[PDB]
Amino acid sequence: SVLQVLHIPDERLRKVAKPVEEVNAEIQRIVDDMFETMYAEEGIGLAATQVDIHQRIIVIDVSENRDERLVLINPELLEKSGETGIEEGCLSIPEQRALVPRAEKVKIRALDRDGKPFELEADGLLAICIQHEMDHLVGKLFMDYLSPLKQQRIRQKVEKLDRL
Ligand SMILES: CCCCC[C@H](CC(=O)NO)C(=O)N[C@H](C(=O)N1CCC[C@H]1CO)C(C)C
Ligand SMILES: [Zn+2]
Repeated sequence: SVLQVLHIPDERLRKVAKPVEEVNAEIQRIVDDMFETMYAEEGIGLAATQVDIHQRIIVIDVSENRDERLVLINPELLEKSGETGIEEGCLSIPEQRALVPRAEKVKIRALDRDGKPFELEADGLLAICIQHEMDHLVGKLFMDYLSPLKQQRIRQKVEKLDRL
């Protein structure tokens, strides 16, 4: 099913997620709804928190053809290096984009859809995406990186939409 993405200033987006106990059939069902919502909203990644599900689950799919799924359950950052930044938009901040400073390279460890642990070295867009989803699980949004004035402008611009 398609799940409802929370938008600022919904306080639930600021909720820190607890680890997934064991990857079971219910966890795997949450992974599907998440992917389904991700593809529906034309997003390249998604974290459970945006859907009001407070567990450490993240789905990412960067393929043009939508057939290269990446599941990150209980992800942990092992190492990071460099700086970079692209204009990022967030489904929770409806239709806004901004350049956000991010580490250029990251090495993580996580459990896949079957609960099997795996390590991953990411660079480029994958590295930035992982960082942005992981931020979600800890109640953090890309605009938190911005100045008070920009955060203010983002908040006021979002506040003109959501209706329509
Ligand atoms: C790379 C930054 C985070 C990617 C994940 C988000 C979706 C999201 O809210 N995840 O929490 C997304 O699809 N963002 C898109 C996005 O920012 N993209 C699409 C690919 C390129 C990059 C824009 O510069 C927009 C268009 C919806
Ligand atoms: Zn987001």
